[PDB]
Amino acid sequence: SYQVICRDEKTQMIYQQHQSWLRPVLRSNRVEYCWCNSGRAQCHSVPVKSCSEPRCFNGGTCQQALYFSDFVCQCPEGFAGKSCEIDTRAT
Repeated sequence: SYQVICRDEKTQMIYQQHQSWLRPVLRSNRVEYCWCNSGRAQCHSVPVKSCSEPRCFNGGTCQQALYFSDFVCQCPEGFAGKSCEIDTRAT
C-alpha cells in the first residue's frame, strides 16, 4: 500500500520515498546525483571537487558536488561514524 523505495549497498545507507544521495563514479572523475523517484533513481553525472574541510577523519576524505550542497564521505580502515572517530579495531 505505502511506498518507500531506493536503498543503497555501496554506501550502505537506506533512502525513503523522494530522497537523494551521491554515487561517486570510478576512474572518470565525476559523480551522479541519484534522487529517488518512485523507484526510478534519477541519477546523472556532475562535476565534483574536494569539500572545504575534511569532514572524514582517520584517513577518510570528503567530496562535495560543484553545484549542489550534497556531499559524500569516504573513510577506509573499517572504523565507524561519519568522522570515523569510533575505532574498534585498534585500541
